[PDB]
Amino acid sequence: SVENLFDTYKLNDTITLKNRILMAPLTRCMADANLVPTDDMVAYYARRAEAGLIISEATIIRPDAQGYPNTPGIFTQAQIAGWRKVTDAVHANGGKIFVQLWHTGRVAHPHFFGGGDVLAPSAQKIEGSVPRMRELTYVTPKAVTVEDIQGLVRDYAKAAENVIEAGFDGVEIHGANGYLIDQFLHHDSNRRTDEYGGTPVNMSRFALEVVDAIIARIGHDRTGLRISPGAYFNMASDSRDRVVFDYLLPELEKRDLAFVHIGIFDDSIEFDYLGGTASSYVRAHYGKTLVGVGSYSAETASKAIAEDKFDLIAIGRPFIANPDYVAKVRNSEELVAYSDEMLASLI
Ligand SMILES: Cc1cc2nc3c(=O)[nH]c(=O)nc-3n(C[C@H](O)[C@H](O)[C@H](O)COP(=O)(O)O)c2cc1C
Ligand SMILES: CCCCCCCCCCCCCCCCCC
Ligand SMILES: O=Cc1ccc(O)cc1
Ligand SMILES: O=Cc1ccc(O)cc1
Ligand SMILES: O=Cc1ccc(O)cc1
Ligand SMILES: O=Cc1ccc(O)cc1
Ligand SMILES: O=Cc1ccc(O)cc1
Repeated sequence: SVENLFDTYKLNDTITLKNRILMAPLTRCMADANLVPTDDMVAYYARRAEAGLIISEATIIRPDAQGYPNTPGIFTQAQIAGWRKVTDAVHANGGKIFVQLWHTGRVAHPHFFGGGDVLAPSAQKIEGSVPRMRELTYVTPKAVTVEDIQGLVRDYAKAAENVIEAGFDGVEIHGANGYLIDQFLHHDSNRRTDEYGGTPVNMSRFALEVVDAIIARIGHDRTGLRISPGAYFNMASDSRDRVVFDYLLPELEKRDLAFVHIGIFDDSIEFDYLGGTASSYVRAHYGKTLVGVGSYSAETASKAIAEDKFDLIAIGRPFIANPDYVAKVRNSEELVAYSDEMLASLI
């Protein structure tokens, strides 16, 4: 029995979720050439409105954030209007939805933004080329200046302002999976020697400035944050990263966020540096609402939540394979297994 997945969950005084099931953020690369959400995307999200909360696909805050084709933005008026169609449709279906605010940092590619500079904490290139594209090899980033950083914080904040007009219920800040914010939090990517590098406090500074700037626009009850304390996605490991997160997590708790959400693909994986799984590490260092994710079945998620491992379950791939995931779980019906080939279709 997975009855607990259907518990009401009060995130805070502003938002109550009708169940504990989140749609995980899932990049689909289906926005139009102006990175405006399409009417097909409207229908796609609308049919998943039985989720307690949808986290949108990663949505770029400005042009030099783009690293994959046709990933939507939230920085132009047309993009805002396109997202308003999405959020209106989700709300009309009785759902709720947060936008996931993205900057890819060193994982951006200048093909998408007129040959401009890729930005990151340090001039540390990742290996390889953009997946599913022809020959877009990653480039050495420019190490951001403090002025670049001020502009990036400003643009995260402006993107958050824009979510009001776009009609989202809130923002998940994408601080995970090797992207810009996570790049400041890990030694592989952050080799800085200024006030944004070196020590846990300094390496956490960018993340906290972005969190605080966004709270100043939309409020703590509408702000969540995804983190990846375990390096796995465009990030080499470093044994010193754990103490960065040991500092960051209690600082985050002071902000009384809507949630922290783990970014991982299989949370059954143990990280030596974290003393175990990513979720168990965070749960041991953070005492507010936690969203688990990564290769959970409804059954294993339900058990984890019953065992106080985390509070809410995000479901990714099964929500692609099963638009009616929530109803099928509710009714104990067969679920289709995900395959990567399903990404070809937006259903
Ligand atoms: C096709 C695909 C795209 C994804 N896009 C994002 C993304 O936009 N933002 C993000 O934070 N995670 C992204 N993820 C990771 C998922 O949110 C999730 O953490 C992962 O799929 C594990 O959960 P699952 O086992 O339920 O699928 C993506 C995963 C997949 C498979
Ligand atoms: C878009 C569909 C599939 C996406 C590709 C996979 C992305 C996640 C895996 C990346 C690297 C994982 C290897 C983990 C190393 C460290 C584990 C302790
Ligand atoms: O470069 C950032 C940017 C922000 C808002 C826009 O409308 C266009 C670009
Ligand atoms: O470049 C195509 C590609 C597809 C799936 C992957 O997992 C990796 C790369
Ligand atoms: O963060 C989104 C938001 C939406 C409606 C509001 O009234 C305030 C904030
Ligand atoms: O596959 C695309 C992808 C984008 C953002 C993520 O965080 C993870 C995966
Ligand atoms: O939408 C494409 C698709 C591909 C393979 C499947 O098994 C199901 C759907």
